[PDB]
Order: sequence, then structure tokens, then C-alpha cells
Amino acid sequence: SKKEVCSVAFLKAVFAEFLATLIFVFFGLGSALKWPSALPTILQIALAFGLAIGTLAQALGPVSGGHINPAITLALLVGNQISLLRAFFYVAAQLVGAIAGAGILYGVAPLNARGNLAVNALNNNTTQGQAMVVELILTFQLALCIFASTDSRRTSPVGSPALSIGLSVTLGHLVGIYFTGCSMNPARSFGPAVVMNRFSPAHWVFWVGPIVGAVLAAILYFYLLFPNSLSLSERVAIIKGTYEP
Amino acid sequence: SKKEVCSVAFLKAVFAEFLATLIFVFFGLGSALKWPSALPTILQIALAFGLAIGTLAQALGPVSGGHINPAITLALLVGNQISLLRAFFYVAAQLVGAIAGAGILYGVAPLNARGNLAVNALNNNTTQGQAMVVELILTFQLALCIFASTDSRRTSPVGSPALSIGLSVTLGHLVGIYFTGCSMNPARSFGPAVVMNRFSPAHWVFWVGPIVGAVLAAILYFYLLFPNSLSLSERVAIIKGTYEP
Amino acid sequence: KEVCSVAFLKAVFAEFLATLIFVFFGLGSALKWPSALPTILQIALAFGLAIGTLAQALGPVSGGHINPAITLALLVGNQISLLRAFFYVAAQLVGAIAGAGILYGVAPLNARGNLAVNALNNNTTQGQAMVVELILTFQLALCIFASTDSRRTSPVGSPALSIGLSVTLGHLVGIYFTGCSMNPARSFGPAVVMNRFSPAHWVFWVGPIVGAVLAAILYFYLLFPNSLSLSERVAIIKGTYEP
Amino acid sequence: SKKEVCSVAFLKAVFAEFLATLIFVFFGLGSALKWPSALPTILQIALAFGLAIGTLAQALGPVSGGHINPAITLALLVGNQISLLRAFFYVAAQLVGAIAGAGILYGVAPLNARGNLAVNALNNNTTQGQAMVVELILTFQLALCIFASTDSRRTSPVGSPALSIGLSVTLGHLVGIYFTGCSMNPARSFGPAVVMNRFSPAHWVFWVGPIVGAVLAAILYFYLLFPNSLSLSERVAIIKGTYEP
Ligand SMILES: CCCCCCCCCCCCCC(=O)OC[C@@H](COP(=O)(O)OC[C@@H](N)C(=O)O)OC(=O)CCCCC
Repeated sequence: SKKEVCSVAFLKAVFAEFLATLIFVFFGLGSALKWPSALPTILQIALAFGLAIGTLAQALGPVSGGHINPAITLALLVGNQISLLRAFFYVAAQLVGAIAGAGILYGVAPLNARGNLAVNALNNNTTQGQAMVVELILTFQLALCIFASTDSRRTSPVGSPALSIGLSVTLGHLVGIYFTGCSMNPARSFGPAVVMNRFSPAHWVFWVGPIVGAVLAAILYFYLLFPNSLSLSERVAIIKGTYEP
Repeated sequence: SKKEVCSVAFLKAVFAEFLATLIFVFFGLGSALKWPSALPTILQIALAFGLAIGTLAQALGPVSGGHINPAITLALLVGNQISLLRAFFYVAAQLVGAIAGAGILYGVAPLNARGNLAVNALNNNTTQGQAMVVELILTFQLALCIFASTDSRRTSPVGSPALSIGLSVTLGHLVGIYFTGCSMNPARSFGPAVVMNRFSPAHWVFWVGPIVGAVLAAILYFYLLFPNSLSLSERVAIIKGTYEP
Repeated sequence: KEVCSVAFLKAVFAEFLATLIFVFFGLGSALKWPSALPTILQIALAFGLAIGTLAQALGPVSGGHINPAITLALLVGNQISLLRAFFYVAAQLVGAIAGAGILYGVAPLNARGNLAVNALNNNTTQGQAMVVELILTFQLALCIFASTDSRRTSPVGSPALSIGLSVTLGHLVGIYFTGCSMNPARSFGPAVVMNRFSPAHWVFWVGPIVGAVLAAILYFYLLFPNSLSLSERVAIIKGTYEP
Repeated sequence: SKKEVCSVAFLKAVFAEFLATLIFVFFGLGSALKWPSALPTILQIALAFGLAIGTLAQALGPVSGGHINPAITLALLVGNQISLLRAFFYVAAQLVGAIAGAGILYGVAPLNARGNLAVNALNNNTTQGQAMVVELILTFQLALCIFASTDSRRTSPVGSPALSIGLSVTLGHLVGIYFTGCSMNPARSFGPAVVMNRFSPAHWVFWVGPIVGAVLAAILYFYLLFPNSLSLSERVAIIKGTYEP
């Protein structure tokens, strides 16, 4: 744990997530601004967020896990895949990341296109609870795809974990956008909300629905469909980050 | 088979065939809703349906084979690929899943969006028989792609079965939406048709079209082009669930 | 020899069958549906995805040419035999006719129009069009040849999807000039089905074939040649090369 | 090095780079013309430019490395793993094919759609600095993904390096077009310019932004994240072109 956190490997892994979430938020928000020029369409926006995740999973996945999402990091914590300290620093990183990325976009978009910087937001004729359950489901399917696409034990041809995973997030947007703007990711939500100093009463849903959805997926997969056999000592070791590097 | 049906893995498989179809119908109908906000276009809808199955195939395929469609399950039966009891259970789980999927969406979509909850629906301009033959074609190429994509034997690079298969679905909507709203799957149709007690006519088309095209592709793939060498009796054994290779 | 084989007979039926479905999907996806006129990207992905799928699905039976221009190219590149090429191109053409027909008999009157036949940009001359078609079919073919080279050591990802998106790419430019053929069978099929042969039709044979053949010679002779010996190359053509 | 510059393969590679850039400029420019017949939309264009690279990468990458972009060539020079001279002819070949490809479209494009020939051009609401940061960031993610997808030491599944790389350029277009019309490639910007005699006052952006972001991605990836054991001065044998005989 002191050994874990005090790796260059770890320092790198923490940096990869910051920079990944930075780049991810830049691109995702940037693609959804109401460019007067040409106003982004549902499909355009959904493939933009997804290709962002596919591209960063591919490019930086090797360095950290390519989590780029506090809900999937907390989930992976629940599923006994990472140490407590990895989860914590990752979430920080993703949140700091999300804010810097939103930061740079604010900085470079014309007055014209800045709008409210693509903050998530309800349909208005959509209720909070609804929002809440839609987001649970959007995130649930993503996590599942994620756990399945990176399981070292998987026997069937995996294809491209990166593109399956990114296109899974475009699928999420293809419905999510109509309910909430589509969060699926507490950091994607936090970022614009900070930077701009815009927080809606519903903002909590963008934290709750994603995390609960991911964690439900983590409990289903890792402990119901494909549990492994380790000792409580080894389980403990994971959480205390002692099990191994 | 007593030992087959009662096994824990089977109980997972049936759960997964249920879980998927539900999630698939959720995203499927949900992306197809006449959102006043921005009407889904046709590429929009097709990509959402394709990436749901692709996603789902990646995620729960290693659990059940991830049929997520009666036509295909039925066709793997006929092709001597699965046991009669995995076939009945798979179909039942699918039909119920689709119902719950239409069910959660119904309760989640705003009244302005709900509409007829994306039920299939032959175009006034087209004969049933007309409809019947395109849903035949549409599920024929899906079936072929699936079998080809998921065969043990195949020596040529398969790439991504899940993404290949997913985009097979998408392709099918690019033509299919124009005649029937693209069925290619008895449960996707039966689902919404149930949550709304408004089945409509030609619905049979949505059963026999897909199932026939599926079955035809089994015939050709498994008995015409790439037959197996299973014993005359070995076949009965896969029918009963006692086969062991 | 070949022909007289259940292997070669299955192949050819594969090419017939694949072209059918390919043509059905391509054309019906390009018809003028009044509820929603098929857009350019929409159309490009229907053609692209059809080939992606058919090659994934039927590719192991035949090699999935689904294109007389490719087949001839392979011949020229010494990758297939003379009879192989004869019978396939044969099959593709009739398979395409078949596919246009099934669609013609199935599309609603208000949709049928055209029937998605290839057709020149009006402000485009046949020579202009000839070069574009050349080019469109050139990139596609070397996508094919590189993606099905057994000597390839670089990870090939998905040859099927790479090749399908290759088609898609051709449409995104090509549709604006010629409606994008890239495939004489594709253009031949609806034309037979609805008489109406264009005065530019030759473009739709010559352009795609020349461009593919150019790519065949580039890749198999200039880029990635084999050792195959004079007499052993001729056995390639006579459909008796083992090795 | 006369060792490699005089090789028949160097020859083939220098030439493929020419051929690939040519075809890539033909297609990207060609897709993005206004075309009154049907104005190309943003995603339409994002996909065209992307599938062009993913295609050409697949086709011609084993011949040359398929850089098709002076910014990524120079970055590969910066991060080591190509020689100075390979870099010179590659960048020379890219600029000539770009011009070569822009010319052939000019020759082929009908009057009412030619324009312009799809030159890059700042948003008038966009600051040259602003546009530069954006281009920096756009090529940075692309260059990062390229390096990650072509690293021989990579262990986790790479999926399709060609289609990832391809979808990465598509990603960068879905934001970049609204800003600079999306360069990410000095050669794409240079080609049409030469042919139309249009060097916008902000031309510098299309080179320096893309080349910085690239080099930056190459420094991080090669020298910080995934450093190679060797070192030392067999690095100058890299530069000199005489390494690993
Ligand atoms: C609307 C427009 C949107 C466009 C969507 C575009 C998305 C298209 C998706 C294409 C991605 C295809 C990915 C794709 O084709 O990936 C294919 C796999 C090949 O698997 P494998 O046998 O090498 O790995 C071992 C395997 N048995 C296992 O199980 O691990 O990629 C790899 O992992 C390596 C590639 C090397 C090839 C020699």
C-alpha cells in the first residue's frame, strides 16, 4: 500500500486518469455545444462521447485501467479488483481531470457556442426518480460490458475491448440524452458544473444513478456470474493494496 | 436433462437471456420514441438497436451464448446446436425480459414521449406477405453472420463477433425500418405489444418471418455448408442435453 | 479439377447468394422512402455494413468477392484461377439481378422509383466519373488484398469490418459523382431489372475494374510479390496449383 | 543512411506514404465539398476523414508505417523509432501526395461543388491561439492512440489498430471542424492550399498546432510512460538509420 501508492507506476496510473478524464470531458462537452454553425445532432454527440472513451481506453487503458469514470472506479472497488487507495486517488484525479478539461473548453470556445458548457440537465417533463432509474440502467450496461471486456479469464474472442466499451457509451447517450443529457459518469457531470458555477437540484442524480448502476453491475458479475476463489486474506490484501502490484 | 436444467450455470444462462432482452428492449424502444425534443432519425435508431445487441453480446454472451432472440434460439435448436430444454427456457426468459424492458421504459418515459411505445408496425404501403419476405431476409443475414461468427471451427480471423453481429442488426434496420419498423426478433415485437394491449395485425409476420429466416440460415449453415460429424445418436444427445464431447 | 467439387460448387453459390443479399440491402436502403429520404451517411453505411456482414458470414465459403472487379483483379494478381473467376463473376451478376428483382417485387410503389440504379452527377462527364470510380475501387481492393494476405504479421483487426467500412468510405465521396458503383454487378443488376441502361453504364464496369486491377498489380507484383515460379503461376490459372 | 534510403523497401515506403496521403486528401476534401446536391453534415465528414485513415492504415501501413501525416512522422522522429532521413522523405512525400490528391479532386470536381476545395479556415469567432490549442489537443489524442496501438510491447488486446486510429481522427473532427475545420495534419491543410493559392493568415496554426500536440504526445508516451531500455547511443543509430542490422 505504501509501496503501491509510492510507485512511479502508480504515479503514472494516477496521471493517466487525470489526463484521460481531461481529454474526455473536453471532447464530450465540445461536441455537444450548440454550434450555431451546425447544431450537433443526437447521433453526432453520442458517437463523439463514445469515440472519446474508445480512443482513451485504447491509448491510456494500458496505464491505469482506463476508468475515466468515478462510478466505474467505485464499482471496481466494490468488486474487489483494486485497492482502497487506488480508488480514492483515481476518483480525485477523474474529478480534477473533469474540471480542467471543462476549463480548457471554456477557455477556447467562442462566446457564441459556450452556452452552459453542456452541463447535464433533466428533460423537465422527466422526474428526478425517473432520471435516477434511467441513469442506473445506462451505467449498469456499460459496467457489465466493461467487466466482461477486460476479464483476463474470458475465453471467447474479445474483439476490441476499447471500441466495444466506447460504443457502449454511445449506446448510452442514444437514450440517456433524452432524459438527462446523459451522465453515466459523476466526473462528466461535476466538471461543467464546476468551471461554470451551475449546480441543479437534480445534480445528485448524476452521482447516484451512475454509481449505483455500476456497483450493481460489479456485484452481479464479480460475485454472481464470474466469482473467483481467493482468501479473505487475499481479498483483504486487494483492498489494502498488499496482494501485489 | 435433469443434470442440465438444474445446474447453476443454466440458471445463470436463463437469467442472462432474460437480463439482456430486457435491456435490449429498453434501449431499443427507448431510442425509437418520437422524442418531440428531437425526433430520432433512421440511422439513429438503427445504430441504437445494433449497439445494444453488440454491447449485450460482449457482456453476457459468455454467460448464455446471448441469443436475446427467439428466432435465433429456435434456429440453433433446429441446427442441432442446443438442447430442447435450453430452447424453451431461453425463449420463455426472452419473452418475459422483453415485457419487463417495455415495462421499465413505459414507466420511465415522459407521457409526451411514450406514444405507442415503439411497437412494430407494417407500413400501410406494404403487403403482409411483402412484410413477411423482408423480415425473412433481414433475419436470414443476421442468423448467417451469427453462426459464421460464433463457430469453433472457423480459421479465418473473426475480428469482433459481438461488433460484427451488432452491426448486422443495424444493417437490418436501415432497410427494415421502412417496411415494418424492423422486427427480426419475436420478443422485441411481443414486448411492447404486451405492455400496450394493442398487438395489431400482421404480428404473426413478426413471428414467422424472423423465425423462418433464422431457421433457413441454420439449415444452410449447419447442414448444407459446414455440417458437423456428430454421431447419429450424438445429435439426439444434444437435443436431450446429455451430449458430451 | 475444381468445378467438379462440392467445394467449388458451394463457393459459387456463396457468391450468388451474397451478391443477392448485398444487392437487396444496398438498393432498398437507397430508395426514396417518402417518410424519410435515406440520407448520404445512412446510405453509405447500409452498403458498407452489408459487405462487412456478408464477408464475415459467407467469406469463408468463397472468399466473399461479391464484386466482378475484385474477382478479375485477383485473377490478374494470380490469386485465383480462370474458371474460378469465370463462374464467380457469372454468379455475382446473376445474383445481383436476383437481388434487385426480389426488392423490386417487394418495395412499395411509392418507394420503387429508380430502382437505386447508378447515375451520373449531371455536371459530371464520363471521364471525370471514370477516374473517380477507378479511385473508389482502387482503395477498396487494396484494403481487401492487404486484409486477406496470409503473410500479414501486423494485427489485421477485423478484415470484414475493415473492408465493409472501406465500401462506406467509397460511398461518402462516390455517391455524389455516380451514385457510387464500385461494382459492375451492383450497377448491372438494377439496370437489367428495369431495362434502362445508362449511356454512362460502361463507366460502371471499366472504372471499378481498371482500378481494382491496378491495385492487384500494385500489391501482388510490386508491393508484396511471392516466389511462385513461372510454371507454378500458370497452375494457378489452370486451377491445379496445390501446393 | 545509405543503408536504408537506398533500399527497395524504403523506396516502397516512401512511395506508399505518397500514395496514401494522395488518396486520403482526395477522399477527405472530396467528402467535405459543399455539394448543393446534398450538403455533407458534420458526422458525415467526420466519418469520411476517419474511415479514410483507418482504411489506408490497414492497406498501406505494413509497407511504410502509414503515418500519412507529417506531424506524426516528426513526432516519431522526436520519440525515436525512425531515422532522420526516413522522416525527411516521408514528410516530403506526404506534402507531395497531398498536393497530388487535392489536384486530382480539382480536376474531377464539378464547378458547383468545387469551391474552395475544403481548405482549412478559422472560425471567424475563433482566435488563432484558441484554434491552435484546439489543434494541439486534437492531434495529441490521435498521436497518443497511434503510439499505443502500434507498440510492439503492448500486452493487452489491441483490437483493430487501424479502426481505432481511424475512429480517433473521426473523434477529432467532431470537435475540430467547428474550430478550424479540423486539420490535425499539416499535409491535409497544405495540399488544398497549394492547389487553390489560399494561405489564410492563420495557416501557421495548421502546422504548429498539429506538430506540437504530436511531439508532445510522443515525448510523454516514449520518454515518460513507456520508455525503452535502450539507450544509449543506439538512439543515434536510430537517428542515423544504422540500427539493428
Ligand atoms: C455510425 C458510424 C460508427 C462506426 C462504428 C465503427 C466500429 C466498428 C468496430 C470495429 C472494431 C473491430 C475490432 C477487431 O477486429 O478486433 C479483432 C480482434 C482480434 O482478436 P485476436 O484473435 O487477435 O485476439 C485473441 C482472441 N481469441 C481473444 O479472445 O482475445 O482484435 C484483437 O484483439 C487483435 C487484432 C489482431 C488481428 C490479427
